[PDB]
Amino acid sequence: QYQLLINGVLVDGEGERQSVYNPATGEVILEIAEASPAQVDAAVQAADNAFAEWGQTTPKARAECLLKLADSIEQNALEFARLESQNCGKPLHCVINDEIPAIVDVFRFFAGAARCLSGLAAGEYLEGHTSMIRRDPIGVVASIAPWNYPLMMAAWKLAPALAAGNCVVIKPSEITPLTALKLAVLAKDIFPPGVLNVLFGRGQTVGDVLTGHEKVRMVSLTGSIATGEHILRHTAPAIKRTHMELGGKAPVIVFDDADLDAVAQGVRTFGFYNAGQDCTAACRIYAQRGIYDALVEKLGNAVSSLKMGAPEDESTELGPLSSLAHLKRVTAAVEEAKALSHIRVITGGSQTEGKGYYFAPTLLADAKQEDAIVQREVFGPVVSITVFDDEDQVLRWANDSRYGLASSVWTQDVGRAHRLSARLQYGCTWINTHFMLVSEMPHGGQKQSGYGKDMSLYGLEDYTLVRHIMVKH
Amino acid sequence: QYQLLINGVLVDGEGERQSVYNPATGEVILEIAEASPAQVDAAVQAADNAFAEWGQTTPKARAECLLKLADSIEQNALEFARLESQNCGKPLHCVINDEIPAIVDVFRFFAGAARCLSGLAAGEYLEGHTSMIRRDPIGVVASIAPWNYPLMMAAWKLAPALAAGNCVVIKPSEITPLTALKLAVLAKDIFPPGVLNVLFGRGQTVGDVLTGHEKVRMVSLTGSIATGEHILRHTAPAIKRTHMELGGKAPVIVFDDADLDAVAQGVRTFGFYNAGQDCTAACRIYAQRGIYDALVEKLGNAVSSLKMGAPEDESTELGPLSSLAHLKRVTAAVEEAKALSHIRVITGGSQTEGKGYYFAPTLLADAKQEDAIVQREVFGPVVSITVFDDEDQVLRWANDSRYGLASSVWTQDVGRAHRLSARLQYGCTWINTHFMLVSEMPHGGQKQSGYGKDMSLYGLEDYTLVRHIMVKH
Amino acid sequence: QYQLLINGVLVDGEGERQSVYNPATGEVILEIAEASPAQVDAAVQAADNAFAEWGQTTPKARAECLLKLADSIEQNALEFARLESQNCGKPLHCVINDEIPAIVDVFRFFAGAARCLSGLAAGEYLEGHTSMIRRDPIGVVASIAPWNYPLMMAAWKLAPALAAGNCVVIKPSEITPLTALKLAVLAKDIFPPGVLNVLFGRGQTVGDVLTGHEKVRMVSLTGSIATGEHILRHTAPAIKRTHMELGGKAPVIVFDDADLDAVAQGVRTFGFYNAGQDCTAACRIYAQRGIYDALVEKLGNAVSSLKMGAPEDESTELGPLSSLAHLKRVTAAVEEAKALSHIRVITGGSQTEGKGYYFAPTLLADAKQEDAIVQREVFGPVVSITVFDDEDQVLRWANDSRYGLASSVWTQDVGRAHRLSARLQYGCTWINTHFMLVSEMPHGGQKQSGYGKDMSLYGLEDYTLVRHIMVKH
Amino acid sequence: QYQLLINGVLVDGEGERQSVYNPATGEVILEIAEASPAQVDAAVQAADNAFAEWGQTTPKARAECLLKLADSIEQNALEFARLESQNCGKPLHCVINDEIPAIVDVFRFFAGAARCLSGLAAGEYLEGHTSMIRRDPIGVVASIAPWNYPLMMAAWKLAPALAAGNCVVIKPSEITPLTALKLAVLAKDIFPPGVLNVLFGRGQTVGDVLTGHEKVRMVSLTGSIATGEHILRHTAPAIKRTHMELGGKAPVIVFDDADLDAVAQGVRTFGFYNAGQDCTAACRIYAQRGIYDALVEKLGNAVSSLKMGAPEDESTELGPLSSLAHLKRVTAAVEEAKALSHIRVITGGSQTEGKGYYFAPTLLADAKQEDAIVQREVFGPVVSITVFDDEDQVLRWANDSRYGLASSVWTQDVGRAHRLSARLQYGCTWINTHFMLVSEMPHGGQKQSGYGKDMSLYGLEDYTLVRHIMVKH
Repeated sequence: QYQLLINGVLVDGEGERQSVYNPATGEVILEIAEASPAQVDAAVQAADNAFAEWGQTTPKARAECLLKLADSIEQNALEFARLESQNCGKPLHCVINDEIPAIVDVFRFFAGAARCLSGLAAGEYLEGHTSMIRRDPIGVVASIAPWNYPLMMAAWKLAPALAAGNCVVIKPSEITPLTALKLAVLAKDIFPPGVLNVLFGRGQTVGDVLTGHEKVRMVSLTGSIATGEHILRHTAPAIKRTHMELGGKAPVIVFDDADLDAVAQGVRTFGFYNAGQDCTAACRIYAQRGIYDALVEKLGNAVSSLKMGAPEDESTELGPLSSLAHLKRVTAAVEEAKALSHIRVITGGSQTEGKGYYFAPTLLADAKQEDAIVQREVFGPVVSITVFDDEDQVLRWANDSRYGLASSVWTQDVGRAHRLSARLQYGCTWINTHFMLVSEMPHGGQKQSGYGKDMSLYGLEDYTLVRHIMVKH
Repeated sequence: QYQLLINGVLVDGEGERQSVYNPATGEVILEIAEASPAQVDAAVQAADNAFAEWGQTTPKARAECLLKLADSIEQNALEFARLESQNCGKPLHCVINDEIPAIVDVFRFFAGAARCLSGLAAGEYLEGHTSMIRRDPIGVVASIAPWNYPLMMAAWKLAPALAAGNCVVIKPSEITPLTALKLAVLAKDIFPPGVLNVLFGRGQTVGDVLTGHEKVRMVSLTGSIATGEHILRHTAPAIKRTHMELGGKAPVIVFDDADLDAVAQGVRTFGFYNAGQDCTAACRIYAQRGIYDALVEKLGNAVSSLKMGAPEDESTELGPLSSLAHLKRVTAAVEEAKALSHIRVITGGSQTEGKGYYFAPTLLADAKQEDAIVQREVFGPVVSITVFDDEDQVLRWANDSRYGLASSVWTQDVGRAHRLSARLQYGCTWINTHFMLVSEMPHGGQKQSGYGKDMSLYGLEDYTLVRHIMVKH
Repeated sequence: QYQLLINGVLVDGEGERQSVYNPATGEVILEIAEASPAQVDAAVQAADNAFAEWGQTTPKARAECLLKLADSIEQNALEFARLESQNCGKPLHCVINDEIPAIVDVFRFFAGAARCLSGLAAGEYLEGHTSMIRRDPIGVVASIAPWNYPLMMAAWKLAPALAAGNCVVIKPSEITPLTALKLAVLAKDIFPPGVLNVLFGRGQTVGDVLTGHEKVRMVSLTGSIATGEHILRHTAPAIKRTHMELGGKAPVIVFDDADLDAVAQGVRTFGFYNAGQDCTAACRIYAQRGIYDALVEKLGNAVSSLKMGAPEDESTELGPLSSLAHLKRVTAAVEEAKALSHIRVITGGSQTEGKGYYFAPTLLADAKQEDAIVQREVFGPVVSITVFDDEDQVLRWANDSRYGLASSVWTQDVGRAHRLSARLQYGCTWINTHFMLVSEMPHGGQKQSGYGKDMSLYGLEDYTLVRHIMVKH
Repeated sequence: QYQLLINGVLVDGEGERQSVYNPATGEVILEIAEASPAQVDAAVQAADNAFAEWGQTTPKARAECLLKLADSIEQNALEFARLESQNCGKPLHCVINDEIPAIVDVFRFFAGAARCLSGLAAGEYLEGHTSMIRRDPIGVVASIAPWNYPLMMAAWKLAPALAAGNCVVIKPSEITPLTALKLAVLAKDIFPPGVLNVLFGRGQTVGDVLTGHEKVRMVSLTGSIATGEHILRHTAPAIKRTHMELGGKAPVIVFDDADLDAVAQGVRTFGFYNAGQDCTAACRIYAQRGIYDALVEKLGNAVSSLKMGAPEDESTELGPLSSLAHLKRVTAAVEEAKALSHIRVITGGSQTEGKGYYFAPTLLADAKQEDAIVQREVFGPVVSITVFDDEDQVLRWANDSRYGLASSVWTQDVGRAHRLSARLQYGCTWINTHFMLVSEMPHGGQKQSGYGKDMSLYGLEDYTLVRHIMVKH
């Protein structure tokens, strides 16, 4: 049975047993005991005590811990890949080739970034007084990881927090805790006792006790708009600082000018990768009238060829949805779309028969801007196509969204590419590609998609405190 | 009869009439009509529409507007000084010499800062893809100004917001709206219609309608922990980004090693400036045992010599408190302190007889760490002194606070000065001085004092959105 | 008689009288007395003494001087425009509309930039030691301005130097000293005595005494490769730090994909602006085979329509060359090109008959990569066109150059635009435009075009000294 | 016999055989064949060809090479330590504990720094044009390493150059080539053929051919003012960009206020570390009158106790000088000092009898500001003490120096510490310590000590080219 990491020691949860499912088979993998309210407190106390020493360590010392942690993960790559695949339904080959190396890279990046923090020039801004600017750690940080990319999001939250010199108490999703608890075993001795704490449990029993704790200085979350609203109004009286990543409905803007085959191949991969359970998924397509019909046919052929199957089988391209509950939300969202007279189901449409939580790759055409399928996030293997005419029009539509995380523009015109990317209200804009992320570049939303960034130097800065020290001569 | 600025036009408030008092005489200066819920909506709509054009302006164009605005204020310095003094009770000479030039400087600083935003090096972080980082405006910004420094805090909120390319809807405190409404008349033509909107009203009628509006992307506030908690839980479902400045209880740590006369003179000025109605006020003193008694006597002499009087009279050093309601809170806080048997009233103690809301400069000695007078913010002309022994001890006490805005250390030891300033959990730490602020350096709290900064390049960055654009070759 | 500015006082040069010509009429405007070797020494001594006080001023204080200087220039815009036009032959309307506002903007930009210098985060990089980074002024700076943009280059050298907190001794070109000496009269009282020193004379008598002086810490130059080599080997034993701007042969790469009319209009303006006497002039064109012939015809029509005439006449588009000596160099360079059998003269060709130093706008086609007309800088109203086939080919040719200042690529392909701009070895690369400069962005060469940059924060950083201060706890 | 690294292959030098000495025994260790002029050309050609591919690699790819190189050095720590100690005379324990880990850290630091380069925010600085800033590699870099810290300076030159994406051709000092040639064997396969080239030979035969080569874009040097003047005037016609590190005479300013025992211990270590053969050596002491006599006695006791002996013996604190030629320069410099009637020899004085190039740790007191022993660098185990009275006085003396690399101030006054460190004209100023360097912080001189920095992000920036790309919409 997997254990919890509290103050450098592995312990069994004193809370209620919770069952962890295998989304590909619908069967229960294991049963893990949650953290009790007293253990959540114990974890925060451990972090609070550890901070006095850990917050004074040099960036060099911290970089060395992160590099050591990265090595541990890389050496255990295969094991993490099997767990992540078994617990999430992600095709095994994708985890081994894409995710694990990305995770390893994230730690290495932050190890380096920890020693490169920006400041302002120290000097005499006021006659006879030397001012300087330092970036100190915040203190105790509570991290809540989502279920779509369990280990990767854990990395996105641990790396910058630890690099900045904070103590962390992280809770993975109750749906997907395996990789996080495995990491806890390896990282146990890498950091001083209390610096890293890994808990387990539901957002109602463990999550709320953790985020509401008086000694937690910052709460970084990744989830849906629903679970994000809950935490932001729960931590409001304490005036805690937050870091929000709350999904998105990434628009894919295609002009007549675009390479249709490249768009089709891109949407085939990026709109259905990880069963479309991704905040940056290419799920909302705006196709210009001229190429609309041609693109719809190409997408139809590309999407319908996606092979669904066993995650451990090399040929499998599409896995199942994370849980029974999520399968129901996706089904409902697709049914509302089919109910609309003008919506054409090009391929897929409903959930497939079998043990797992599989849902057929769906392509919905002739969708209109006002439709729910275009406005609300589905977070499943569903893609919609909407026709448009001019730039001004598509730009207004893209920007008239509650979301603002990622987007892509497909066009060959240099002028148009830069003109739109400058005006889109999305934290990220790809041109003639989509879904590509790198450790050096920031990833974060705008509007209801949240605030604060993952990865890059900006990601590290969110876990620091700018401080002004002024000495009088 | 002052008007509101909505979409480049001056209009009369359709809401209820509200009376504005002169704290020095206790008399009503004027009666101003509040903004109606429809006008608050009209103001936000005006800003939202203006953003399409304003967000695309060059930093150069924006810098020119700010420089032009700064000139307007400087040319009307004397008029603003009289209004600010009449409405706040601030000694006139202090407003003319300290505040107005500071306000003018803030605009000039941001005018320059607008053209110096940081980014990451553009390049190929991923083979065959050029990534670049841009800092774009957030959109519509709602600013709520406090009553202690009406025009200055207005500047602290308008300058960075406008420099970053946002559209602002600002509401000054109902207690002190004169300077803001005066600024509205001058800035009317400097910015395009809708870019700058100035409203008026109570936090319950106007403030809540403004901060809760769906089109407001960001809310920047400066006030108490009470009004801050209210707004943060009100905007929580919309997942809006905030900028909080929520007061503080600035500690003044004095070692045996310190220059006692310099401390006394400093506390005389900085602990009672603006009637102690300042977040950075030197109000909580920790004096080391060796020099404790000597410092208490020096402070007694320094504080009791503060001349209270008419704001327009050149000799006046201390003005009244902002309002009748605040006079009552300060009186209550001081009475609770006097009730404690161990507290010694060195000077002052209670409110002075007369028309205005004057309160005598109070010095409370022998206060203990656990006392309410040391833990809770008084935000009045009240200073407490607590004895201490070692650094470790005073450091724990200073850090065991809900507040984290400013602090000062008075000592001659180079080692000690740097050792403590590195470990204090305050956004700002002065050494052998206190209260000194400069436009280039950041000012912002930690913990319950808030997050986000006023002034400096960091102040401007809080009003921008980091965006990652990636072009595939 | 124009005077020199030494130690806050205006004085007559003790050196030999030098005549200043009007390039449009070939007549002498005035006669100015050069600075004597003793006065050059006096100027450097004045700067050296003034540095003790000036180097300690706050960035705010310096920003205020620059803003005040900018106002003075803007208020005297028309007068400077007439002098610059009379002394350089530049069409008056271009000076009033383009140059003066640019100059004013440069000062304003640096006034703001002075308060935004970058540093690294202060902190404990070594246990028990606080490290911080400050940017201090270099000391006494000697600036040598060129003759093509007398007042603008003066601004490019004075603004960052003064903003950084240095004391400057500037010498404009003996050919064009009017605007600089006029500026000296206005700036006289803006800066403390000795902070700004304006001298006059030939590079042999005044320039060498100034650049070789023991108290000059840095020398910033803008001129030809010849005058640059002379100064770099003259200051070599003193190990002085330099800032070089040594011309360039900006390539204009045009693909089949490009908008030919936009290229023609661009080359018409940017290849002949200021009589082609500009380091960034679009003088070397590489046209892809597909559009070669069509572009040559369009350029022929565009270039031949350029109206040459009196600088004060509104319709004049092309002025004369700076001096008789330069007219001879340009004539010689063009004659060597005509001598080559394969070179086709599309338009212009030789110097025009008349009093001024006018040279007809020349377009030379069928030029080959190895030709002298393509390799060496002409710095006149001459443009060459070379045919090319692939990207790899044109990229090798563009990079196989001693120069590396500016360049432009004309194409509609997003991929190509970014792929080439990433690989070009030029300090600047424009896409579908050319010659556009802004105060916020850096301008500086690579290879023999020099090192160090003009404008932007990078321009200011070149006049500062990064210093590491480390305090042991 | 050690080989050269040219285009990924190890080859024997075709030049004349040169003997490498063991400074501790005065005996010849080995005889190595120099690189022939044709091989130096072959090395540069190899680098030039390799640049096309290497300059396009991602910062991630480069970081991975540096991390891999760092591992190789760390795994071979002991071997490098023995070679460095045998070839330089450095006590073995110092190399194992101080140098090797520092070298390893430098590579790791730059591996991280390579992915964190600064730029300016991309955006529209000019209406309808997107500007962005990229930092591209310079091209082929020629590095000349000094003899004092052979492997460390090699690291200081290779790490940033390679991290920035340049191709390097490095030549260690002919006196100390062992560690560099050993590194060549290990790094052979880590980088693509031609990216890293290691040559060997005298500055006259190999050095001049390398630095004068037409394809070398940048030359980074570390040596004396003599060898620096030679290279700067040799590369002057090519207008190559340089990076100079030319020694220094680090002042140690001690006030009455200082901890004399801490100063004595500091000077004992830092003034004689590596036999005083260091640019940052605490060799020039200014002691305030009050503590002058007391400090001279303490230094006398501290210096005379330094144990000289075999480098491989654990107890050895002081090693010999690098070569017979340098032993002669040091002896001459000390003899000129002894000749002065006012100079008191407290300890040491002359060279010790024995096989090696040992020189006794010398302390010269009562030295005056004008004396040659205080003005010129000795670069040996020699320390001078000068008395002073006021700050203004000592500040003028410290700044009236041709050197400007490092310095230290010993005082307990916070005001004084910051007031002096702000005004010292040295690239580095330590307070109550000396000689401490960290990878994150810059190390570089001012005035005749050179320009450009080693270590930190600034160190990496010197090997990049800021480029402005502007796309028109």
